[PDB]
Amino acid sequence: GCGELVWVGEPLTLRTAETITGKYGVWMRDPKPTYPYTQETTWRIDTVGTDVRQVFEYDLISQFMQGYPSKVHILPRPLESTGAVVYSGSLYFQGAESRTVIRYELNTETVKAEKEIPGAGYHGQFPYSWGGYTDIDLAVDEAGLWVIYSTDDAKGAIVLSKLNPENLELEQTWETNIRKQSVANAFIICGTLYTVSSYTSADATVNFAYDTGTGISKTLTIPFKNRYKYSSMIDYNPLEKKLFAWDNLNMVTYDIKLS
Ligand SMILES: [Ca+2]
Ligand code: NA
Repeated sequence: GCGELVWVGEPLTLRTAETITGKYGVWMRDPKPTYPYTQETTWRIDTVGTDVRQVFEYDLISQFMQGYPSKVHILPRPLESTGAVVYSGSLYFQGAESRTVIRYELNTETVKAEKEIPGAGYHGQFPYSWGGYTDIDLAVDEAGLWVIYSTDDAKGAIVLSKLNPENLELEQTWETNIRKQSVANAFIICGTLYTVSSYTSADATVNFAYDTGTGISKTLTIPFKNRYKYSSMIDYNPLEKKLFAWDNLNMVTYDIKLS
């Protein structure tokens, strides 16, 4: 059910943060939901601040849009930036001021694993073009769990590693030829890395693709809008086959078309 990205639609705002604390952040659903969660369970993390620990959890989409949280997790570890994902019942996030990825089982609220991403730059070393301590960007696609980062050895270019979702061991690593700080964000669809770059605060384009299957790179032009002029997060959800983004207090989704 895969294919290559050929179109990104216009943003649909699902919810707007109540306070300036939610100016940027990350919101997520589980592409492989596990009991007691479902494909509707939605997690939200406002990442404005210096000690981010609160994760808001909504059982229903209707609730995410108009109601209150079902549960609020207080993370044991401090969370960094907006690269986190939820996958198979666990929140995967980066420890504040570290290159450590943490697996946090949501239903038991237990940390199942913590692992340094070998050689990965962190806390401002290899951020996306706009900064934001976005050095490390987790991703989920049709094949499982990934991490997007860079190293001194890769010369600041985007590196991507397939991760073991249980213990976070790196299974395979790819080195691209695109400077990570040259793009505003990135995501993976069907084993292909796509990067997004911004001409302005409101105008963006999917501008580059790297196929992990062939190691073949390619330049693209797939325009789309940052309606609210400050996009801090853009991820792909392989279940819904849509892009989830956070844009200036607004949690939005994008329709896409695959070949
Ligand atoms: Ca991303
Ligand atoms: Na991410």
